Amino acid sequence: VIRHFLRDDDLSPAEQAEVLELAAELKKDPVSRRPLQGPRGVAVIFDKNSTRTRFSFELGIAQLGGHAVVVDSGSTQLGRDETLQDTAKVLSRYVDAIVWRTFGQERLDAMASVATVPVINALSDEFHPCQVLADLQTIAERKGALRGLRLSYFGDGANNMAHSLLLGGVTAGIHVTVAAPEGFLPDPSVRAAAERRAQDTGASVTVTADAHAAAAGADVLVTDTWTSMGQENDGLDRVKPFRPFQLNSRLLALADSDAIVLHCLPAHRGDEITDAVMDGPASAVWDEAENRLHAQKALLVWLLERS
Amino acid sequence: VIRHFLRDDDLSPAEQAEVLELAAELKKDPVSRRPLQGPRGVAVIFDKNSTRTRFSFELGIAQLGGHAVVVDSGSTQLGRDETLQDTAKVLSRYVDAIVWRTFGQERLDAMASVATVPVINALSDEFHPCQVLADLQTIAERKGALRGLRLSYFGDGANNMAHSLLLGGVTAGIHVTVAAPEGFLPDPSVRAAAERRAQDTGASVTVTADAHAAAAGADVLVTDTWTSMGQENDGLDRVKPFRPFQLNSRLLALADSDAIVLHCLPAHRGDEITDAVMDGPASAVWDEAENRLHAQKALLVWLLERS
Amino acid sequence: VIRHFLRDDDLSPAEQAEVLELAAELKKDPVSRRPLQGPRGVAVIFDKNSTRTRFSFELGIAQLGGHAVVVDSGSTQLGRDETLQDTAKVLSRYVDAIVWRTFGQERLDAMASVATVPVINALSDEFHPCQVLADLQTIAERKGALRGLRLSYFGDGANNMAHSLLLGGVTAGIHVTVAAPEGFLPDPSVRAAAERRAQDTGASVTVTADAHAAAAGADVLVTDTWTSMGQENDGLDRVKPFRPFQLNSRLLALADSDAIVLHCLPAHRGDEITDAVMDGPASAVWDEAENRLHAQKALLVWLLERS
Ligand SMILES: CCC[C@H](N)C(=O)O
Ligand SMILES: CCC[C@H](N)C(=O)O
Ligand SMILES: CCC[C@H](N)C(=O)O
Repeated sequence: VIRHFLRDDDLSPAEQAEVLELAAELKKDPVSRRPLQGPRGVAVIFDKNSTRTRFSFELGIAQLGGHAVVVDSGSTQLGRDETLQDTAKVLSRYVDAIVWRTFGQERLDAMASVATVPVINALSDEFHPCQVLADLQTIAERKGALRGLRLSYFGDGANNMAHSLLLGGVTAGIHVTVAAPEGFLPDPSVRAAAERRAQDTGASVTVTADAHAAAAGADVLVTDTWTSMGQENDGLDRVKPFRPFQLNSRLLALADSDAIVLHCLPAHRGDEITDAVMDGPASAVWDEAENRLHAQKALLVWLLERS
Repeated sequence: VIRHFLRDDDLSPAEQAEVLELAAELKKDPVSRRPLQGPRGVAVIFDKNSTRTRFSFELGIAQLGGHAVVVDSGSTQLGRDETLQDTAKVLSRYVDAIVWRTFGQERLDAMASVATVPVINALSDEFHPCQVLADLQTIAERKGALRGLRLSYFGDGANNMAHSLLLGGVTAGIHVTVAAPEGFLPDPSVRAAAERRAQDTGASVTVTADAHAAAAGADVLVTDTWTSMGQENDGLDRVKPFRPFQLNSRLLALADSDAIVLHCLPAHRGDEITDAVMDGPASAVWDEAENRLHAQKALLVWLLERS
Repeated sequence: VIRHFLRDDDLSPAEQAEVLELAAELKKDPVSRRPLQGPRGVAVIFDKNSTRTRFSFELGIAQLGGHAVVVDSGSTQLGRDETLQDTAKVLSRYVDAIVWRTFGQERLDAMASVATVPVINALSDEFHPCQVLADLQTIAERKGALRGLRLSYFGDGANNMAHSLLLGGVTAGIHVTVAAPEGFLPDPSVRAAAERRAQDTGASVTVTADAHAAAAGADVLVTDTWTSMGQENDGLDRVKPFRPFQLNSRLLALADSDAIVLHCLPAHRGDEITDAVMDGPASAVWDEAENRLHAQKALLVWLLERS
């Protein structure tokens, strides 16, 4: 019955494609779709920091005719231990969708399990699915057909972006490669889900510790922070392992000539990515960030007309 | 000139009836009254946690045509000791009403003493009058006439809910009973005010330490947390005295067969209310929370046309 | 191309009069200009506490038909060290202007250097130009023309208000005097720029340690806090030096008989300004606060049609 979006494969390949096509339509006509007219509300809850997600969601919602109630969960009664399920049943009386940036996926599942409106993952510890929709809209407007392109991700292969690039990348027909060192590879379960979905789309999943091989011939190079939110006090050395995986000019010179570079941001310039690459001719980082707005609006128009 | 809503008896019986009738009408047509179109502003200021108050005011104001400016007081100049009177005088220059969730009642009185727009209590240590209007709206849509109903509240009978249920209840013509251990009875001057208001409406006020007597034949049964915001560090055991006052199936079984159960939320499941009661057939808990939206809109409309 | 408002002299004198003429028209017809209709977004970012700037900007954007995204910067990725240039380039994809209350002026220069939308100083350690636009509107509406009035500022002559009164005063043709102890004097390059602007408008700049001589004959007396945000820990006694500079009944008695008193707020009553003055017949303080709303809206309309 009600459609949620907690992870990238919650959209079938055909569904993802309808979303991305609508994304491109909304980018060209931003304020003419008003499913939340009223204004109907949408909850937008943050447990972690945000710039791109906060702005793109709040504005998108307003552009759909609705009203984002944007909160830090700590100042809600979640900070005083109201259960996630009571919260979600309450929010279901006020809003038409619940967008949440959180820690463990289990938290999203708890709310999704009783909510009577779409729950949307605005970033968890294990996935960042709205980002990869914006990533894919950006690749599509630059390259055309998504099916059969090669995309390589570099760095922490166990974080939310690695995971979502895998699931959303194969959902789109894309051969995805994760280049990561050995403490830091995708979760087996996510890798299994990606392989499962790739079978239906013609895609493939490669996981390697050879950055040079991952880069070579690639159509899209992607990276992300070596230390994500939640990982600060994990005690690991998060510099030494990742140095070989830095997205720099040696690396990019191995890719296909028309290759593009993505980074979800915020970037720690000099670490995972260098200035010359980020501010170079291949970077699509600013268009990528912008698409957060157009992609999430499409997602929401699509989820709402199905719920 | 100027009507504030700082505690429940700030409305007369006839006025409360006007507000509740309008609450009913706005539930039916939520966007048909737009007295704040423009948008005009309303200030919504939080010194404490919230989910239901935050969402229902922010959205209810937007559906009245207006725009809520929602802030934690700690990031305003209130956090650098600007006085409450200066703050109120300045806010009366931007917004058409000031909604404030705070501690001592005296702080609301300080703002209401100089403000030139309605000040509205969105919870204080002593009263929670917007909650009780939602309660009454939910009672009325389930049972019809309010006059003559029998309501009992259980638990911490010294808290804002107990005071507000006593005052809003008897204003509605409802026989109110507060059932609580000896060390947590209503403030006697609140209780006296309630007895005075009861003489006008045919209501009554009862304070009891016997839960079973309070449940017997009750039409509505209400409870709330046993540790309110601001009580966390009073050092008292706030489980043991309250156990006999728990709202569970055996207590509920004593009530009228058509009795309903209310809880303002957030609930501590297994303490003041059991899963079995809260999720049972008698529970009006979620309609109650929805009715915050409607009741506060009605309240806003009424106050604005009188100020 | 694109006009920023980082400091008062960013407007030439003809441009400032355009903005203030607009302010007065918008005070009379507040929803008559909708350039942000859509809604288009505007970033409103806080590094420091705020009441007046928060409410005036948020509501004023809404009244121009747009949507303000209001954030404390600690919650954004600025809190996790994303560079200002990256933040600005990203915001430029989402919003139509960036309003920022911050610390060093160089942070605003950093953003404005790469931003493709107008950056607007909602207060920095150096300037507070939007406040002075509201100050000028409130003088104009009480005294008529601005050219050739006498304005005196008292207290910390090196703070952001001293600098804006200097630059925005002379730009309006106002003879500006700063009365401050000798260790608290306007930054030399701000005084120079003010002297240079005064030559084009026929105004003048005076700086003195003599509070009595500064009050004698003044049309406008202005003060501000002795310890601004950010100065709490400089090690200075910030009471003893400024006592001779207190805006009290004695000093007001020296002014022109039709003099007005202004104070940006928040006020530490009993320090820089007394109750008798603040609350007496010369005080234009509440109207001054309200005019933040009208003056910022005009500035936004004006900047947007030129960017
Ligand atoms: C947009 C932030 C993504 C990053 N992997 C994190 O969780 O911090
Ligand atoms: C709505 C919360 C009510 C509770 N008595 C409290 O003040 O915390
Ligand atoms: C509006 C505040 C003005 C003061 N100079 C400060 O910087 O704190």
